[PDB]
Amino acid sequence: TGLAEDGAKSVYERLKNDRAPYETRAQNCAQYTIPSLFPKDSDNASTDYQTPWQAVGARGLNNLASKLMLALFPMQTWMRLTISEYEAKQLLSDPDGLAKVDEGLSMVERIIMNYIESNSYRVTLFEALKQLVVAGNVLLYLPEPEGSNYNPMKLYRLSSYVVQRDAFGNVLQMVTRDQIAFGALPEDIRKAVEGQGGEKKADETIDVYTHIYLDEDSGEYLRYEEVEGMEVQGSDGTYPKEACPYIPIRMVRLDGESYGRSYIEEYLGDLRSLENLQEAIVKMSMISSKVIGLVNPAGITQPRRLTKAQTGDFVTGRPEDISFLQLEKQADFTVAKAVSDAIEARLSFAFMLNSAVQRTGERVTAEEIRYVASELEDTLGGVYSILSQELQLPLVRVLLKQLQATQQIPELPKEAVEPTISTGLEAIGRGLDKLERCVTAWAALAPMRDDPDINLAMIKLRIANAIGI
Amino acid sequence: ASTDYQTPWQAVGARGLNNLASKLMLALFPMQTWMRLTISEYEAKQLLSDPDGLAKVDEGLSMVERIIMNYIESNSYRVTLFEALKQLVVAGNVLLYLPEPEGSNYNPMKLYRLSSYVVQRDAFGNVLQMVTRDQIAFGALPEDIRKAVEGQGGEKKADETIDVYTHIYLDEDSGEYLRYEEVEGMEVQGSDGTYPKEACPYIPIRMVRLDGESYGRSYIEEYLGDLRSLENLQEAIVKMSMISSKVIGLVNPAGITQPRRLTKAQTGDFVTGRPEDISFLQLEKQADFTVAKAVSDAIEARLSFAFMLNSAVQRTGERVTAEEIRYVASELEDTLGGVYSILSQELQLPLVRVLLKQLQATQQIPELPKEAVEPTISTGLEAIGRGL
Amino acid sequence: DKLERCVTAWAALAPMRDDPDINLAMIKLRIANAIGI
Amino acid sequence: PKEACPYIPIRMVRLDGESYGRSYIEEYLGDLRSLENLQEAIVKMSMIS
Repeated sequence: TGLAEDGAKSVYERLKNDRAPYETRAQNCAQYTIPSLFPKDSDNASTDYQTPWQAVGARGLNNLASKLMLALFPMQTWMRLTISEYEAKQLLSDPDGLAKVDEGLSMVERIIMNYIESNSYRVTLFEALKQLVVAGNVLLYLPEPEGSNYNPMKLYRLSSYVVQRDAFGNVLQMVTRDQIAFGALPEDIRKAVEGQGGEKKADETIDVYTHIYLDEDSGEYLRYEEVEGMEVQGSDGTYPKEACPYIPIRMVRLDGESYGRSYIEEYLGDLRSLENLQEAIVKMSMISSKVIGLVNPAGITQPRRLTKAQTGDFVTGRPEDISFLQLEKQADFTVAKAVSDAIEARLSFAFMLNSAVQRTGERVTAEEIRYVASELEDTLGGVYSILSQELQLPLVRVLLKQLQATQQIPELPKEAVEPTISTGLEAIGRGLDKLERCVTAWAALAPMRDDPDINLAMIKLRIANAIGI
Repeated sequence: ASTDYQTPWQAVGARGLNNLASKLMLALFPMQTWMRLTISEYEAKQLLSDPDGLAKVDEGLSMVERIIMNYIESNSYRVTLFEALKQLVVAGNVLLYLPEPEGSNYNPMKLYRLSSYVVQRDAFGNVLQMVTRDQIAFGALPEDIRKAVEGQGGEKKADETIDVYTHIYLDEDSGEYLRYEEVEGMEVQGSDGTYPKEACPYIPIRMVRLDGESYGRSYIEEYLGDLRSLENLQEAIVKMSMISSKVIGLVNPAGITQPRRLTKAQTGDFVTGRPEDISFLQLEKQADFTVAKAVSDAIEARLSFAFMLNSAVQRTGERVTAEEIRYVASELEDTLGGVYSILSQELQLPLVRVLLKQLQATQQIPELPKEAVEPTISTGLEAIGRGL
Repeated sequence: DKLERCVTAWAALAPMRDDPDINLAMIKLRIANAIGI
Repeated sequence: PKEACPYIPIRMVRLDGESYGRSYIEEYLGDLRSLENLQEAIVKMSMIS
């Protein structure tokens, strides 16, 4: 039936081999930065996950994830909706349309955020964010609200799914490979496994494959989940192109690449060098630690007598004879240390660790949000923009498709019932700045109100025009 | 996907390029405002104390000001133009196309990199003809062009690469352009239309123009030679140090060491030997190391001064918005190059130019009078802020 | 926090209440809208 | 009820396909062990003196 083709498993393995290289570079990145975050396919519990010899990678990766999370999903607000595309008709002094908007959208603003708290999307998206900054891609799915019970977004790591794109980048088809134990499987898919046969112990691994793909007739997607080769009725449905329930997100896009590349990947080469050099200093020092008593046979020491002495006992011997193997590498040690420190500085400047200006006087909330913003863009990369387009705006996009539907639509009019989401700095805060500027300008207008030889009406009009009103 | 993309041995290039893109973006598309329109060419007639024409202007243009910016937010032109800006500062050219508004659904500007299109100019620089080479997968292709591929034949899997070529070119009779998109050798009815010369829907932008050059040159290109040197020198220090790291036990045979006994000892065991015999191959390059480090640091300072990284005065007390915008402006011009002006003429003013052709049409034209219904856009510092 | 921000904004509104050539109702509405209410 | 389980098993750092947790210090165990070794040598070296 079209590009459903062989079935969910086979298309999964096909695209899987093509995805393999991104997976491998995600793996190496992991070993260099932080081992336990992205594991080896074969390994289960037994794996060692040796900490890398250097810790700059781990500390910086973690700090970068934090800063990105704080600047991207701040506590106070994270989005704005403004009335659009009918502006020329009513934005011109109808205070009601704007007031209903202030009300309807404020309802929307608060609710969406409130729903967010409950479902703990903060923690879930933070972990997905760290996963994406260490590796190529992350896929997050928002399931139906299900009333009071929370439905947390689930991050599926790059190793467990697949996405295909064209040279442009459109979402052609994606296949997830989640494994859910027999018992945990929903009663419905459980019924599906049961009909094929297989009454099972709670333990059996049942694999669910979601195969969202493109329709050759309609510009829609056609989801369906299956166990093995047999399709099961997982609510086959036509989700709109603009909002896709699953959200594949790439760290740094490229032309003609159906996947993402981690940001740390760009700095992997310097990082690896640090590891090597550091390894040598740690190792070099340990060799020095061994104390290997060196004696000159020609001499009269005869170490037996020396070992025998209890403290403060005068055995025969000579000072010159007993000596200790030291390590003479001193120039080497200095060169290594200096080069390593410079490399550490570089890695650090990029990782927004050791930037050295904003740290003084840290105080969360407030408006720390504005400053930490640009600096992230300045040196991490403009990556804030890339993620912002991909995560912040879409995450809201799907929430709006669902939340508005399950609750009540306010009295807000019909031109904004399909509102246009805006995120980022334009959306950070709400504007009060223009107002405080203008009333400070008016406060500087203390001297005279019966000010002769001047026009009161117009000067106050000009002060008003200085800031948008 | 397979490509290694090795990080260059030096990171000054990456850090500075990124910071330069940021500063250029912040100064060029600030949050508070990015353009001004002032009534012009009828001024002698009414600018002389008619408070209404000015008031309608304050109103009509303020509507315009806010709307254009608002539409901009939605379509995420901030992120898209930021990436196009970085692409242009690293390379020769960038081409951005604003498609029809399509109502509520956003239509983001798409940057096409220098490798995927072509623009021809004369010695003067006029836009003669341009051809894009975008590849869109069969299924993703719009139903219309999809119909076009279907009629030639070729019912296809969603996968097939279908190539779309937009060939905007100059007319030998009219001073207009005649767009048409095609798949392979067969023209398809991609809305053949006559877009006005003043506003071209696609916008080819050059970083640093030159006489008789139909393309652009990246700004970093001017500093490529110093940059390459840094790479070479730095490579040597990184490599030199690693050679030092290897510990290669050197023993004097004439001596009585016989390393077997030394390796054997558990900690704190007195094996026979002499201190002099065991020694370690060090690296004696010290003068060399100092010369390299100093020259590299000076080169780093140069690259930095140009890249507006390590300028050292404005960093203290950073606070976004406010009027940081005025100062960061001149300094960009001062040392990056006057490039702010060049981009400003090319991107900021035209980006608005096409938005005005479209936005004013899809919405409502305010009560603003007919002498400003075709307003004259102004950008840059003259346009930064409003005047207070 | 929002409340203290808003009353500080209102305290900065000391100069004139019979402030001519301006709209009292709406400016106070905008200051109110600056912080969620 | 499934939503509230009277007992609460808690994992420090979860992983895919792992029915247990890994301590956070575990991630830094390797550097830590090295410190132990080097420090041991200084304490011991001094006592010999």
